[PDB]
Amino acid sequence: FPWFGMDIGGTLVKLSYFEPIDITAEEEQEEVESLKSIRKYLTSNVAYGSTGIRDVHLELKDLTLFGRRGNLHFIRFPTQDLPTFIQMGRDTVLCATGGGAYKFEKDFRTIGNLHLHKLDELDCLVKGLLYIDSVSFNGQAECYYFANASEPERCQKMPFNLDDPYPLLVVNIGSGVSILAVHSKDNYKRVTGTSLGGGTFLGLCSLLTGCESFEEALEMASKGDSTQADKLVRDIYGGDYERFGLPGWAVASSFGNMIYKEKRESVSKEDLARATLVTITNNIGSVARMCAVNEKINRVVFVGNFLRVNTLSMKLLAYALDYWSKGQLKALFLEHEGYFGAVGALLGLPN
Amino acid sequence: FPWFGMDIGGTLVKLSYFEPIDITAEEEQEEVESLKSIRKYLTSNVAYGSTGIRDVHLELKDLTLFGRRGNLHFIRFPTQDLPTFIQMGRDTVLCATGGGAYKFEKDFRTIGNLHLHKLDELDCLVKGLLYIDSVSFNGQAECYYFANASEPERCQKMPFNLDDPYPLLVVNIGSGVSILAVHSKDNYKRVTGTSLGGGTFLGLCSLLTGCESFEEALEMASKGDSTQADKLVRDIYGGDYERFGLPGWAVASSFGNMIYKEKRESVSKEDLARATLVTITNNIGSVARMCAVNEKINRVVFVGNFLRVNTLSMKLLAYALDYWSKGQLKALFLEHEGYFGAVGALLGLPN
Ligand SMILES: Nc1ncnc2c1ncn2[C@@H]1O[C@H](COP(=O)(O)OP(=O)(O)O)[C@@H](O)[C@H]1O
Ligand SMILES: Nc1ncnc2c1ncn2[C@@H]1O[C@H](COP(=O)(O)OP(=O)(O)O)[C@@H](O)[C@H]1O
Ligand SMILES: CCCCCCCNC(=O)CCNC(=O)[C@H](O)C(C)(C)CO
Ligand SMILES: CCCCCCCNC(=O)CCNC(=O)[C@H](O)C(C)(C)CO
Repeated sequence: FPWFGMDIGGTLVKLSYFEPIDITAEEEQEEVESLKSIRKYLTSNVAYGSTGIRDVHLELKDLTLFGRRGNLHFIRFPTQDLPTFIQMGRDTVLCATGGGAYKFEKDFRTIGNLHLHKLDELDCLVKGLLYIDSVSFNGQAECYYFANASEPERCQKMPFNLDDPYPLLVVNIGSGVSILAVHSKDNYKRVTGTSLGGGTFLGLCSLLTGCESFEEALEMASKGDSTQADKLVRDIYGGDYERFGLPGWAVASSFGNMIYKEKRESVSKEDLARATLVTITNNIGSVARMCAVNEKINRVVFVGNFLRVNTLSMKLLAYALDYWSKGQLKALFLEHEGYFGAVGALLGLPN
Repeated sequence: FPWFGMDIGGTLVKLSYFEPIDITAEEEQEEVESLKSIRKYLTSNVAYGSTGIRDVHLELKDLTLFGRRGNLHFIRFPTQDLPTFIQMGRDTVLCATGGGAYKFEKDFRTIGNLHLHKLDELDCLVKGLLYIDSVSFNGQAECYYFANASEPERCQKMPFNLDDPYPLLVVNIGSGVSILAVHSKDNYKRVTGTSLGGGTFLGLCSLLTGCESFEEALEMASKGDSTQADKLVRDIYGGDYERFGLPGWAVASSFGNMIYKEKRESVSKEDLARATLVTITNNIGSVARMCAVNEKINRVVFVGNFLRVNTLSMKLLAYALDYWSKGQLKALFLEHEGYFGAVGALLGLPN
């Protein structure tokens, strides 16, 4: 059977698949036509059905896993569309994590000779993260930060070495947000979380702007000025609030200028998309910053698909952590985005 | 001259005025007609112009302040409308706090023989709070909580004694939010804050629903079901996420069901108003809860006008703190709402 790890989240299904590349002659016969057709379907297409996507650029090549050489592939689709995945399967051991491993268990069981092995969402995240960092992204670093994050003509994505990571704060920004303090490979706690996550960003954006996808929401946002919606400290003070170090440019009240009819009539969709992005991102950064200080952790890794192709949010997080802590905290990011749970699930297979 | 403390905030001006009631005969002559007309205007009307409001129900009677007996009055109006206040004045020592004490300083100076004494916003909050609690609300407690907050047929506003308050966490929810750890009368720090405050509630509500006032936003909210907009843990898991104690009913992603077109078409304005309220309130409660635990403080007092006539938010805060901490934390509230800074300013007069 084929090697999968599946993370069925509240918005997206993440699927990691190990394509073997060391198949001997005696192994190519012994392979059944059903297995050969799944292998070929997966590796010959980068789009599956109407909403499945293979992220070719993330592929890990010539990896050795469980004694075998192969390539590790990364595939996502909407959770919504999982019934089509299951139909395909029925028309193997599946290591499955995320909420949908439980919610859709009965649906997986419609695949006749399928054994579902449920694994914990945050266990898999941490195992996946550490594993991907340990193998590298084809020789390049999996982890990166933004050098000189507080100077935005100078700010640059640069590699960061995670070889002795502990203690690490891990902020997983998906539909919602879990924040973990990882003290060793086997010891971590969920310190806190927030329901104001990626789902809140797109949920509010769609309602405010009429955008119909994540990508369109980011595009509107890129053209927007969040200070049109937001009431700033200088709007209240006429400058800095010196005593408590709040510069005039800091947001006093997110969307707070939208209490005035005149302002609501002059604000653009793009402005509201950007304010939504800024509000959700800064809130998360503010909570992470607080957990870091309280846990005595100076490196904070943000992951999950809220940040996928989202440089606005990543740089804002890097800036916010660096500025407000005067360099004591560093925001870190990982090239494999939101796929760690799926990898972690896959790593559970020999058990 | 008349005794005022004024807190000019990002949304509302709060004005505390001390009406003397022990005026001798030799003092009633010596009083100039201008002073007599301001006194009479203030005390004979409960509405001033089109947007000024006197909160009669909050009046403290027969208070002794600075050697004099009087009644302490509480008055608010939109900051927006401050030019009309100033016109009245010019058409005295003013102790002024909040951001607008700085922003509008030049405007105050148009009142010919006015001395403006600027005081710090959070200094005045703490001084005012402690003072109002120490004098009582006409024999009744200024501070209260919700007894049995986690059982909502049993939940009841009950008086709470603040006679030895320290340490206390103070959450000031106005346009934005400041969170203070108060360790004695003179020693406190601003531990953190959030820009997702009262202004965010009404700002987003107005944009989402077409409501044109705070009160209308609460009224829509009262009729709404926030679980229509919000994606719950049970929507992801099909039940509880047991391992990390997240019951199926907890919000996984605020507004997270609004990523689906079908859902956006079936959701009501009332549902969105309630989801806005729930999202803003729980986020604040979640941050306060975290600061309390980290500061080793078990009483959290929430104040500010976000909570004015807002039992939905107060009970949700009381429930959230009690439930998620298993009784270790108590949410507290204060009868004088958002007026503490204005009182604190007034208390600065003899300096
Ligand atoms: N193609 C996409 N479709 C839907 N959401 C996306 C997409 N790309 C990025 N996102 C963002 O990613 C978030 C989901 O992240 P993910 O880590 O997969 O979490 P979950 O396990 O909750 O699905 C969404 O809330 C959204 O903000
Ligand atoms: N009559 C009102 N007009 C405007 N906002 C109100 C009113 N009543 C309650 N509010 C709420 O009170 C908040 C302002 O609280 P306040 O403590 O006066 O803060 P600030 O000093 O920022 O003005 C608003 O953001 C709103 O949520
Ligand atoms: C004092 C108020 C305290 C309120 C505490 C409840 C806040 N809510 C949360 O932490 C859930 C956030 N969401 C998540 O972690 C994730 O979406 C998962 C559900 C794990 C699925 O990926
Ligand atoms: C790592 C990200 C850290 C981000 C830190 C900035 C967050 N913003 C704030 O705390 C301001 C909230 N607002 C207020 O406190 C009040 O409205 C006042 C401006 C005092 C006027 O009453």
